[PDB]
Amino acid sequence: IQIREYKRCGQDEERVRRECKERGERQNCHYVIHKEGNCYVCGIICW
Ligand SMILES: [Zn+2]
Ligand SMILES: [Zn+2]
Repeated sequence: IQIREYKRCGQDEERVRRECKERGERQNCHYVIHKEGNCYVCGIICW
């Protein structure tokens, strides 16, 4: 099992969330989005 994190700050929430979902989809893995204020961590989990 693997997890990679990608952080983005200063960007629009909907667009950052969409980037993450599509990242997970392209990789055929799973995503989560963890929000702290204006910063977002995209976690991509692959088995
Ligand atoms: Zn899976
Ligand atoms: Zn969270």
